[PDB]
Order: sequence, then structure tokens, then C-alpha cells
Amino acid sequence: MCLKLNLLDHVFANPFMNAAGVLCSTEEDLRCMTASSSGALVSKSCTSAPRDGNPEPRYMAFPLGSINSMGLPNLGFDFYLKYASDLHDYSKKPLFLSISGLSVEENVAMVRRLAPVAQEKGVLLELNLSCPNVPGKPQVAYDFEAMRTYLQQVSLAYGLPFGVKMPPYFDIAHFDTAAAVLNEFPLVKFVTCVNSVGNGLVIDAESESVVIKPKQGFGGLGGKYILPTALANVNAFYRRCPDKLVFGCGGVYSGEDAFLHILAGASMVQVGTALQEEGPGIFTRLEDELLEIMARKGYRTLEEFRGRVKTIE
Amino acid sequence: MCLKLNLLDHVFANPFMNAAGVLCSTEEDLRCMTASSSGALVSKSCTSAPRDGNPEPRYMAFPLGSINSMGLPNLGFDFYLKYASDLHDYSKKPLFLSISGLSVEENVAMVRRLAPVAQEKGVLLELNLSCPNVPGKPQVAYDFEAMRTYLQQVSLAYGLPFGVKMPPYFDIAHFDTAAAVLNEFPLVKFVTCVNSVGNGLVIDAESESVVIKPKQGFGGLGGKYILPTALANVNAFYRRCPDKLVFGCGGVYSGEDAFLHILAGASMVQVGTALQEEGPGIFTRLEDELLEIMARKGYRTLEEFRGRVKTIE
Ligand SMILES: Cc1cc2nc3c(=O)[nH]c(=O)nc-3n(C[C@H](O)[C@H](O)[C@H](O)COP(=O)(O)O)c2cc1C
Ligand SMILES: Cc1cc2nc3c(=O)[nH]c(=O)nc-3n(C[C@H](O)[C@H](O)[C@H](O)COP(=O)(O)O)c2cc1C
Ligand SMILES: O=C(O)c1[nH]c(=O)[nH]c(=O)c1CCc1ccc(F)c(F)c1
Ligand SMILES: O=C(O)c1[nH]c(=O)[nH]c(=O)c1CCc1ccc(F)c(F)c1
Repeated sequence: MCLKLNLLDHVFANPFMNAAGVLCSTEEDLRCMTASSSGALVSKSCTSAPRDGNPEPRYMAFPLGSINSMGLPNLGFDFYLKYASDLHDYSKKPLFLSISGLSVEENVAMVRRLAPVAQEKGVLLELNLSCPNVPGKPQVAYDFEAMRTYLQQVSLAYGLPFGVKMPPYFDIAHFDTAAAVLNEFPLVKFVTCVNSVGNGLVIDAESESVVIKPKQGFGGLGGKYILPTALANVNAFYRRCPDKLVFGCGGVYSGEDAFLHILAGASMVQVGTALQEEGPGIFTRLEDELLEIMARKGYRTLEEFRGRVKTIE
Repeated sequence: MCLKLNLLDHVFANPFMNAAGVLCSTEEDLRCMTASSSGALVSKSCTSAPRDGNPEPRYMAFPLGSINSMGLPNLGFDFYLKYASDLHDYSKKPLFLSISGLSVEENVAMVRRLAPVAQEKGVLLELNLSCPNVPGKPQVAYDFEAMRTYLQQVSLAYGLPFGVKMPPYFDIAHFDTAAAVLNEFPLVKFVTCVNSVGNGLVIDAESESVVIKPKQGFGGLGGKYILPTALANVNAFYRRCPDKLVFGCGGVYSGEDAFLHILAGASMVQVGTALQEEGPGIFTRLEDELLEIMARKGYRTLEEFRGRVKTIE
């Protein structure tokens, strides 16, 4: 009947939103997401200062998904904060703001500024743990001590409920260690699984060439390639973090794919590649498709099946 | 025009072989592989003792690839060593023997006994590092200290050229660290990239159930899902290990997929999922298709294009 839900002290029309980085960089983008049928929107991950990002071409898409090395292009934190404090129409849907500083200190400085606006307006923070490569050290969410420092510092500085955008993991021990880090932080109220599958390489057979210019063609994978990885991550953290929400991201092209995310444990479902390729019309199609699968199955609510994926024996 | 290779002091009719675990567990399997048009074969990764593996269903395939948690079912090392010593017809094609002991000591025990057979008959060792060690620790090749220890102990015990089967990596830092570990070992003459993309989760929408029984449905991914990941790892190790060969594995269904692996740096090209699904006739098709692409492009030999992927600007 209707897909409306309540999370994090906000009401949402439906569980769909963009994935950070897609259709969310400019004021134009944000207004378009706000005008869409999505249940929420999230802004492009920002730095304290504006960034141009990497040389083009830096994104390409294919029948099975996408590759990107954007380089964190963004208008800077002051723009996104202004959008949250003065321009967003909260009557339309909730807003999440994604932050991706290049150091702990930069994150801290952004979150301290965000906190009053969060209190006054209700904007929600998604903290992105992924970053450009620094030779000699791993990405922050793949360095569990660094992750723990980031979260300790942001938690102290911010003081309010927030979420974290996670890269995928591929090892059960890693799921156990990551979730145990996150569970140390009561203010981490949602976990978004997943960011792009890192450092894939698409090659064009005719030209014998990589398809993006930065990083010798290496870039993060999204889309169909990554749905089983995304589901695995959603479910692993759903199981491990019973006091948190999990937001699913990765490989959603249809209401059926959303249904699978929700079965695995997702509360919100984010759409990246498929949104980039189809445009914001996609949200009406996803809603219709999800309601049709629910009706066929007899489900009246998302809660009836969230996390209820069945195991064998 | 030809697909011939000469490497590791062996001659190969073409670069294609099975991926370890597919069509290689029983004498019947190995005889089938030998009868096929493949350029080589590898035996099922073995332990000291026979294993039944995990409960079924433990492998499933779909249009975009496969998922498995087999549990290392195998006939034991003594069977594979007998096949290599007594049964295999080396006039037909070269044989690789894959080992996947559950501790460094089990590996050392096997390679000590393999050595004289390697020396006399020419069987080639593939050591599987994308394998469990202590539960609650990451797989061996995700634990760089453990990986170093396995390589030091097996190199001392074996004393002959061998290769290693690697899981995929997703972070530049890990490519750099892993390749640096491998480059400490002069006896590691080939590197096979990649094993399955770990701990994915396939869910069936109609039944609302995972599709394999072990590990609550979590298992390693193969097939179309993983081709960009496999190409990235092939190229990353090809660039970082200039004194070693790289063998490609992951997402090969066509001659074009194989051509992309070879442009990335692959010497041998291994076929898992697609061989599991299509059967050994696949090798004639892959040879025909790769030759057709070479004819269109005017390439007469594999070396004309191996490693020659172009980057932008
Ligand atoms: C062009 C592009 C830019 C992105 N930028 C960001 C970003 O700024 N912050 C972030 O958290 N994830 C970013 N991502 C990752 C996506 O949010 C999402 O995690 C990933 O694309 C997987 O979802 P999908 O399979 O729906 O594409 C970006 C993805 C794309 C394709
Ligand atoms: C049923 C099955 C069993 C496998 N068993 C092994 C194994 O014993 N040893 C190993 O190194 N890799 C094993 N693998 C991984 C494959 O060798 C290969 O690395 C992976 O399937 C990716 O290649 P693909 O995309 O062609 O399937 C197995 C894969 C499958 C599908
Ligand atoms: O802006 C990006 O390149 C980007 N793309 C993603 O798919 N996810 C992200 O989180 C980001 C921003 C952070 C980031 C910036 C540069 C990278 F090389 C990287 F892998 C991640
Ligand atoms: O026999 C297996 O499950 C297997 N499957 C693969 O796709 N690759 C492998 O190397 C193996 C053997 C090692 C292994 C054994 C148990 C696991 F849970 C696991 F992920 C890997």
C-alpha cells in the first residue's frame, strides 16, 4: 500500500535514496534529487575546501556496472553546510550530508560546524571512511586502528547520532573486527554497506586501452558486478550490529534487488550506478516494483521481512 | 598465427587451463582435462588427508557467475602425487598440482614429498594462499606475516620453482605490500591472480533464501561478477613483479575475456565457473575466439600483446 517508514527520528516516504556521489554535487543536483520521488537524499562527500577531482575520463558505465576514479570533486564543505542550513526543503524529505576529510583533523573541524545545524534542522551525517590512496598505508576502514581513532574523534567532536559509509570486506575475520570497532561507538547509529569495490580495472578490447584516465585505469566498481558482495556486507553487519541500522548500497537496479537488500537487513536502500545511468525517474520504478513484489508475497510492511533472509538448516 | 607458449621450462599448445577446483578432483576428472584441448591442467587443491568437504548445496551458478563454499573436498595428497608420478601423460600437456594445507606444517610436509616428483616428472606446484589458517584470523594471503612465513618455509622445504594462487586485493596498499612479500622469494616463479572474491552472498528472491548451505550462505564469487577485479589484480602484479610470470584467472567466458587478461599481463589463462557450466568443450571455443581476435588485429603470437594494455595520457 505505502512504503513509508520512520528511522533516526525522521519520517521517510520510502526507503530509497541516492548513493553519495551520484546526482548530488551541485545545487542543481540536490534540487533535482529533492524533486524526485526518493525517500531521502545524501550530498556528495565533501572536503573543507573545494576540489576539482581527477582528470577526465573518470567515470564509465557498461551493461554490468561502472568504474570510477573521480578524485573527490566537490564544492567544499561551506557549500553543503549552506545547502543544509538555508536551501534544503525539509518538508520534502530528509537530508544526509556526507563528509570525507583527508585527515582526522579535517573531519573534526567539519563535524563541529555541522552539529548545530544537525540540531536545528535535522540534517544527518554520513561519514565516509574511503579516501585517495596514500603510498605506504591502507584506506582508513581497512586499518582498524585508524578507523577506531576517526570514530573516537568524530564522536567526541560531533556528539550526535551519525552513520558511517563502509567499503566492502571479503573475510569473516574482518567482518568480526570491523563490527566490533563500530559497536564501540554508541553514536554510530547507521552503517552504510557498501562503497565501491575498490580498484578494479576495465579494459576495452578494441582499443586495447583502459577506460578511465586516472590511476592507470584502476577505479571503484559499482552496479551489477557488486550485488552479492553488497548483500553479504549488509547481512554481516546486520547480524553483528543489532543496535544499529544498516543501509544497503550496491547493485540496485530493480525493486527485486532492493527487496534482496531489505531481506539481508537494509533499512534504507541507496542507488548509485543505476541512478547515474537511468536518472531520477528510477525512484518511481523502484517503488512500484518493490510494492508489486510485496503484494505478490502478501507483505504489507518492510518490517515483516527486513533481515529475514532464510538460511539452509 | 599461434597460441603456443614456452615457459617454466615447459611447452604449452595454448594458454588455457582449468582453474583449480573445477574438473580436477578425481582421476576421471583429470583424464577428462587431459583429453580436452586445454594447454595444461591443475589438480584440485589438496590436504594431507582426504576431505569430504562441506554439506550440499555448496556450489551454485547463475547468469553472472557462481558462489561456492566447497570446504576443500579432495582425495588427499597421496592421490594427487600418484597421479603426477604414475598416471599423468606428460606427452599430452603439462600438469600443475595445487596444494592447500591447513597449516604451514601440512604444506611443508606435502612439498617435501612433491619435490622429487617435480624434479623427475616436471609437475609444477601451485601453492594456494587464499586459504584458511587459524579461525578468527584472515585468510593466509590477507595476513602478510603469515604469508611470509608460509613462503619462507615452503621455499626451504621444496627448493624448486613454484607458483602461488592469490586472492584478489582491493586497496593499492595491499597490492604494494603483497607484491613486495612475493618478491622476497626467488623460487616463486608465477603468481595466479585471482581466487574467488571472498564471502559474497547470493539470495533467491522467490524463496527468500540463501542458495548454499555452509557459512549461512556466504561463499566465494566467480564468473562475470569478478572480471574487472581479476584484470586489476593481474595487471597490478604484472607491473610489480617484473621477474615473475602472472597467470590470469577470473571471469573468463570468451576469447575476448582471455585477450583482456593477456593484455593485462597474463601468461596462462585459467577457467573456473565458465568451465564448470559449459564443460571441457569450452577450450576449443576459447582458442577459436582468441585466434579470431588476433587475426583481426594482425597479431601472430601472444607475446606481441601480453602486458600491452594502454593507459590514457
Ligand atoms: C560517480 C561516483 C561517485 C561516487 N562518489 C562517492 C562519494 O563521494 N562518497 C561515497 O561515499 N561514495 C561515493 N561513490 C560510491 C557510491 O556511493 C556507491 O557506494 C557505489 O557506487 C556502489 O553502489 P552502486 O552499485 O549502486 O553504484 C561514488 C560512486 C560513483 C559511481
Ligand atoms: C567449485 C569451485 C571450487 C574451487 N576450488 C578451488 C581450489 O581447490 N583451489 C583454488 O585455488 N581455487 C579454487 N577455486 C577458485 C577458482 O580456481 C577460481 O580462482 C575462481 O573460481 C575464479 O575464476 P572464475 O571466475 O573462472 O570462476 C574454486 C572455484 C570453484 C567454482
Ligand atoms: O570521488 C571518488 O572517487 C569516490 N568514488 C567512490 O566510488 N567512492 C568514494 O567514496 C569516493 C570518494 C573518496 C575517494 C576518493 C578517491 C579514491 F581513489 C577513492 F577510492 C575514494
Ligand atoms: O574448497 C573451497 O571452498 C575453495 N573454494 C574457492 O573458491 N577457492 C579455494 O581456494 C577453495 C579452497 C580453500 C578454501 C577453504 C574454505 C573456505 F571457506 C574458503 F573460502 C577457501
